Amino acid sequence: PTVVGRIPVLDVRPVVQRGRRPAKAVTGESFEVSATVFREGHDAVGANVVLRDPRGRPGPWTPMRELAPGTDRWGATVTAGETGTWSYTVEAWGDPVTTWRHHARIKIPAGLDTDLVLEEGARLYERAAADVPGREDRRELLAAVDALRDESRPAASRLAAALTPQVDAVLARHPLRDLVTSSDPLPLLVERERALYGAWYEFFPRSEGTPHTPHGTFRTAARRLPAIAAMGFDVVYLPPIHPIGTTHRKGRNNTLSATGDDVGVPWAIGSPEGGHDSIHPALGTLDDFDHFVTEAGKLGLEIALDFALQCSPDHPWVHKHPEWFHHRPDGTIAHAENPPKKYQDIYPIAFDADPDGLATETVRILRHWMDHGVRIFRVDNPHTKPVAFWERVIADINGTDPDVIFLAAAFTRPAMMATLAQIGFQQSYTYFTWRNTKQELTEYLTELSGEAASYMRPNFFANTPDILHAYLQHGGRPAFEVRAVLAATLSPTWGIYSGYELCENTPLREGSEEYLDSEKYQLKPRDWTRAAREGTTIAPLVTRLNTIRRENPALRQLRDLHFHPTDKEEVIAYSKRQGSNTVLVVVNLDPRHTQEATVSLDMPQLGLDWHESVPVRDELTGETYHWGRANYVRLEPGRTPAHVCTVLR
Amino acid sequence: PTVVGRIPVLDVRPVVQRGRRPAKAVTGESFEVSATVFREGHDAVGANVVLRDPRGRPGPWTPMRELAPGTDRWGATVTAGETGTWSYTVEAWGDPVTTWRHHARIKIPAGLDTDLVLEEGARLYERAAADVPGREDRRELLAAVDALRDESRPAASRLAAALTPQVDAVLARHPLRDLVTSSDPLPLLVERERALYGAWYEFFPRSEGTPHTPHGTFRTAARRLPAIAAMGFDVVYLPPIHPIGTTHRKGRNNTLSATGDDVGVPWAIGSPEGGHDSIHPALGTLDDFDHFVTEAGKLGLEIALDFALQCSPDHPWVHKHPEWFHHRPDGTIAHAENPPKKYQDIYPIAFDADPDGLATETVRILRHWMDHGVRIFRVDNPHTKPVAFWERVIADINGTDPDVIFLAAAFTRPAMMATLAQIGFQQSYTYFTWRNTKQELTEYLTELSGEAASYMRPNFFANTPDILHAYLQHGGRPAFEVRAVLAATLSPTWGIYSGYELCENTPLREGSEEYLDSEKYQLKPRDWTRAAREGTTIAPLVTRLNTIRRENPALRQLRDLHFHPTDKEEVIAYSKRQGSNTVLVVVNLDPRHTQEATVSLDMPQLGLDWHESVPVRDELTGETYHWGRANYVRLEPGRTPAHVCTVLR
Ligand SMILES: *[C@@H]1O[C@H](CO)[C@@H](O[C@H]2O[C@H](CO)[C@@H](O)[C@H](O)[C@H]2O)[C@H](O)[C@H]1F
Ligand SMILES: *[C@@H]1O[C@H](CO)[C@@H](O[C@H]2O[C@H](CO)[C@@H](O)[C@H](O)[C@H]2O)[C@H](O)[C@H]1F
Repeated sequence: PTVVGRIPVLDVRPVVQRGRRPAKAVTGESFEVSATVFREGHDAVGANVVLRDPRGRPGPWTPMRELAPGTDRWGATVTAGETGTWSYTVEAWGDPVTTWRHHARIKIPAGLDTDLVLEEGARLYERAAADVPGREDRRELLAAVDALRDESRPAASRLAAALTPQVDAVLARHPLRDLVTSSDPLPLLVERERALYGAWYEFFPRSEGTPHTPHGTFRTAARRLPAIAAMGFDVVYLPPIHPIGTTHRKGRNNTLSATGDDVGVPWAIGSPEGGHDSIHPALGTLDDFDHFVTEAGKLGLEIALDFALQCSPDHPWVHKHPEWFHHRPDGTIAHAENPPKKYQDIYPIAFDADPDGLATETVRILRHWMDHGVRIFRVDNPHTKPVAFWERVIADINGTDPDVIFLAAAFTRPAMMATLAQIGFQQSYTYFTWRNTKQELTEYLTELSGEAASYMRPNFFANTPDILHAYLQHGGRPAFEVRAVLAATLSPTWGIYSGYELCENTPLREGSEEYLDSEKYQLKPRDWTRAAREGTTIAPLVTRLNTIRRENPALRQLRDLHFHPTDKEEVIAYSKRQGSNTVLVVVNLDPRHTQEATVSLDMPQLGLDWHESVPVRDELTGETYHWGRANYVRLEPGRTPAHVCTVLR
Repeated sequence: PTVVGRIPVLDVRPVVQRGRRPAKAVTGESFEVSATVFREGHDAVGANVVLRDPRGRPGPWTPMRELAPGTDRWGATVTAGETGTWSYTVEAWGDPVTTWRHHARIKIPAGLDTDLVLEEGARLYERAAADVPGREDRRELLAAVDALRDESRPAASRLAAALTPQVDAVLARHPLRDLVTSSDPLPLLVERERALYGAWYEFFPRSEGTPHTPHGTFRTAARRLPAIAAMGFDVVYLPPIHPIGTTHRKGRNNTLSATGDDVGVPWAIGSPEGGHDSIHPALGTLDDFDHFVTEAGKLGLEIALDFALQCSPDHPWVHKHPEWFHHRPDGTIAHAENPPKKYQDIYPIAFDADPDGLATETVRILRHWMDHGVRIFRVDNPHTKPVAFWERVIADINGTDPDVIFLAAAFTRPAMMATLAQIGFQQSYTYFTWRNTKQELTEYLTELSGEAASYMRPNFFANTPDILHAYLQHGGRPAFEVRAVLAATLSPTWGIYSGYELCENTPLREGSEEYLDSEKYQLKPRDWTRAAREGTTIAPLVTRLNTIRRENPALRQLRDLHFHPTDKEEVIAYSKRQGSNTVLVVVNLDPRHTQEATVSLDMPQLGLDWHESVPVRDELTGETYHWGRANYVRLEPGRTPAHVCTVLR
C-alpha cells in the first residue's frame, strides 16, 4: 500500500497529538474541518466531510471549498450533535464536471472541436444522472444531455442548456465524483453544552452565617443561592468543604500562627474529623449538603467542588498512607510550595510509590461527590501532580460518567496548560486576568479562538481569591465593569469570585495580587442587602451581561470572533456570530478617562457590503443606533464601560 | 495505557506526515532533533536523543538543552552515519541532581537544614554511582558521597566536594535520570552524500557535433566531458536520449511545423526506431552510451537521465498499450498541456486503466538504464502523474537499489512540491530562479533551510532550458555571476544548463522566460574554445565556486544558515557552518550599480563575542581582511559580484 491515495487528502485538522487524543466539541457547536486536497495535472478537485456519530451514522452532505486561492487548503463547517465519541473523515475527488465546464466555456466561443467537446459533456452528465436517486432530478440531467447532443442547434445554445441554475442545483446536491479517496478517521469527543458555555460564581459558604452563628452552614449558605441565580449564574464553585487541619494552621492575612478563633484555609484539607470524603463539622452534615445541592438545582445552579489533592498534616492519609508523601531523611514532610508562594499548612502528595492506590482513592472520592449530585470539579493546581495521573483519572470517571466536567486551575507555562486540556480537562483557567491592554486581549483571544479551541475551553474568571489585578486596584468600579464585559463577551464561560460585585479592590500591599483580609484565612461576612440598597454593587451589570448571553447564541460559543480596527489604543472592538445572530462589542479599556474613537468595521466579516448601514441595539441601555463602515463612539467611565450591541434583523 | 508518559515528551520533530513517512538525511549530515519536555511541579528535567541504526544499535549519549527560556522546547544535534533506515527516540527524565544542586547552593550559605540537605545529596550521588559502569568513575562519586556525609567538615566544604569538575564530568556522561520516559520511535531515511550535495551540469549531446556531422553522437559529445569535470561538476544531466517522434514534430523557436532538417524536441519521445528503452539513432548505440558513461565515470561524473513519462504519437506504446492514454469519443488523444504552455508534439499518459502495467514497465525501463550505470534520474513534470504512482515506483526501485536518486522537476504549487519530496523524491527543483531580491532570497531560504529540510533537498539550477529569468536578461554577465554565487553557496546542490557560462541571455521576446533559438528545438553548436580564449565565459568563476565547495564542509550542507543584517536593500549577507568551518558570503544583488554597505554581523551566531575581530579570506580573490561587529564592503558589478570568505583559524 501507499501512504498517499489516488487523490491526495493530507493534514486533516483539527488534530490533537497526531490523532492519539480527540479534538473537542459540545452539542450544537460548529467548527471547521480542513484538509490539504489537490491532484496531479490541472483538472479540478472537490472534497467533502463525513462526520460520523457514535453509532457510525454519517451526517449530511457537507462539501468543502478552497479557503484561499492557490493554497490547496480546503474547509467546511460541521456541527456536533449528541454527546459521545464521533469521527470525521475527509473525502477528496476529481471533479470532472467543473473541469469540463471550464474548458467548454473557452472552446465553444473560439469554435475549437465543438462536437467533440459537447459529446464529452453529454457523457459526464449521463454518468451524473446514473447516480442521482430522484426521478425529477434525473430527468433534468437527461434533458441537458439530449440538448447537448442535438447537432441541429448552435454550439452556444447546446452548451447553455448544460449550465442552467436547475442543473447547477442537481450537481451541487449530487455531484459526479471521480476516484474518491478518503483520509483515515479522526476522533472527535462531543460533550455537554456546559463544558463550553456557562457563567460561574465562586463563594465560601462559611462566610454566609448569622449574628448568633458567624460560621455559615450549608443551611444558611443556601439562602445566598437565590441572589446568585438572579444574577444569571449557572454554576456555583465552592472552595473545599472538608474539615480543615489544626497543625500549622494559618491565621489572618496569611500569617503562620492561627489564634484560637481563626478558621484556617479550606485548602488545608483533613483532620481526625475526616478527609476529602467528609464535611467540615461547622458546615453541617452530608444531609445539609444534599439540601444545598437540591436548592441549588431548583434555581438552575449546578455545584462545582474544589478538588485539591493535598493534605493538612492532620489528614488521616498522613499515618494511613505514608507512601503517598515524600519524606526527608529525618522522616518529615516538606510543606508544599509554588514559588515564591509557600504553603506551610499543607503537604504535597508524592505519586511514584503507590500510583494505583492514589488513583483508586481519587476516583472513589470523586464518585462519592458525584453520588451527591456534584457533576463538576475544579481541580486545584493540577500541574503539580503528574499529567498521566490526570489522564487516567479523567478517563476512568468519564468512562462511566461522561457528563462530569473537570476544570484545570493551572496558571503555569503554556506547554503544560495545553497538555492538560489535551489529556482530558474539559475546561481550563487562562491568562485572562493578565491580559488588559488591547494588544494583549487581541493577541491572546486570537490564540484561544483559533487552533487551541480544538482541545481547550477557557473559563474567564475576572478575579479569583488569589488574583486581584492591578487594573482593578487602580481602576476602581469602572475597571470592574470593563473586565466583566470583556470576560462575559469574549468567552462562553466566565465567572467571578464573590466580592467582585462590590468592587473589593484593596490589595494586601502595593504590587501584590492578594486581597487584604483575604477570605481564604477568615470569615468575610458581607452585607449584601445594604450594598444592593446603596447601589454600590455591579450585580445589575452582571445580571444584564448574563441575560444578553442567554439571549444571543453568538455569545454561547468561542471560535467565531473577529477584531475590528479603531483609531484609539484604549478602545477595542469585536464581533461574534452564530447563524443569524451577530453581536458587536466596543469597550473602553481606560477606566479613568473618557475616550472617543472611530470604529472602522470589517463589513464582509459581518456578511455585509462596505456601503451598507445596519441597525444595532446596545443591550446595556435599550438605545438604538445605525452603524456602518465607520462609526463614532464616546465612552465615559462610570456611565458607559462599553457598547454591547446586537445586529437588528 | 495513557497517551502521555510519566515525564511528558511531546511533539518530537522532525516528523513527516505524522510519522507515516521518514524524515531525511544523508551520511555525515547533522540536524536537530527536538521535543517538548517538561514535568509537573518545579523540579528540573533533562532529555537526550537515542538514534538507532538500521541494525538497531544506539548511537552515542546525546543530551539535549532547552532551546529558549520558558518554552519547554528541547533540542540536540545528531549526525547520520551509514545509509539505510534509522530511528530516533527522545528520552525525558527528572534531573534530581540539578534540582538538589540549585537548592543546596542557596541553603548551605543561608544555614537552613544543612545536615538534612547534604544527606539528601549523598543519597542521590549513591544512586548515581550504582548505574555507573566504570570502577574509576564509581570510586569518584562514592568519594563525594563520603565527603558529603563527613559531619566533621564545614557545610560549605562538604558541598564543594560534590561540585568538582571531576564529578561534573561523571554525571554529564552518566547522569541520574528519574522516571525515564520515551517517545515512540520516528523513522529516519539516510541516503548517500550525493542526494544532498553535488554540482550539476546540463547539456544536449546532439549539439556537440562536427562540421561533417552537425548532429552530435555519444562519441563526439564525450569530448565535452573533460571540460565539465574541470569546472568541478559531479553530475551530468542529459535531456531525453531516445528516438524522437515525427508526427506533430515542432520546429525552431517552438513553431508547430518542422521542416525536413529540423531535429525536434528530445521530450517528444518515441518512434518506430524505439521508446524509452532505446537510443536515438543519431546519438549512436547502447555501446556508444556505455562508452560515454564509462568516460564520465573516469572523470568523477555520474550521469543523470531525464525520465519523462509521456509519448510522441509515434511511440510504440500508442498502439501496443492504447489503455495507457485517454481517448476522446472520436478515438484521438488530446496533446499534453501545462497552461498557458501547449505541447502539441506529445501525449500525456492516463493511469487509471492499467496502473499495474504502467508501474511494471516504468521500473523495467529504469532498471534497464540502471544496468547501464545510470543511478540518477531527473523526473520531468512528476506533478502531472499521480503522486501515489511515484511513491510506488520510487519504493520499488529503492528497495533493491537504495542508491538511486530521483529529482523532481516540478515547478508547481507548494503543496504538491512538498508532497513529492515527502513520498520519496530525493531531490526537488525549487522556486530559486524566481527569488532575486534580498527579501525573496531570505524568506525562501529560511523556509528551505528550516523545517522543510527534513523532507526536501533542493537543487538550485540558476537557469534551465525553460527558464531564462528577466534578472539575467537585464543584468548581463554581472547577473550571471551573482546567481552562480548565490546558487552555489546557498544550496549544497546547484547546477547550470550549458550556455549559462557564456551569459546567453537573449529572450524569445520581451516578458518571456524562453531563450531565443532555444536548444530544445534545434542544434546549438557553441564555440567553447573561442569563449575561453577571449575570456567571455564565467567558467573560471564556476570552477572556483565548486573548488570552494569541495574545500569547505559548511557549503556541503543546507540546514546551518544565518542571515546577517546590512544597511542596503541590495546587499545580502549570510554565513554557514559545519564543525570548525565557517563560510561568510556577502553579495551585491544589483548587477548594474556599485553598492556600498555596512555588514553588521550577528557575532554569537558565529561562535564569537561582540567585541571580537576575526580574519577572513575572500576565496574568490585570495585577499584577506579583518572583520567584526561592523564591516564596510564595496561591491562593483563586473569586478566583484560578492565576497565568499572563509573564517581563518
Ligand atoms: C489552589 O490550592 C492552593 C494551594 O493549595 C491555594 O492556596 C491557598 O491555600 C493554601 C493551603 O491552605 C494556603 O497555604 C495559601 O496561603 C492559600 O492562598 C489556592 O488558593 C487554590 F486556588
Ligand atoms: C519537461 O517536459 C516538458 C514537456 O514534456 C518539456 O517541454 C518541452 O518539450 C515539449 C515536448 O517536446 C515541447 O512541446 C515544449 O515546447 C518544450 O519546451 C520541458 O522542457 C521539460 F523540462
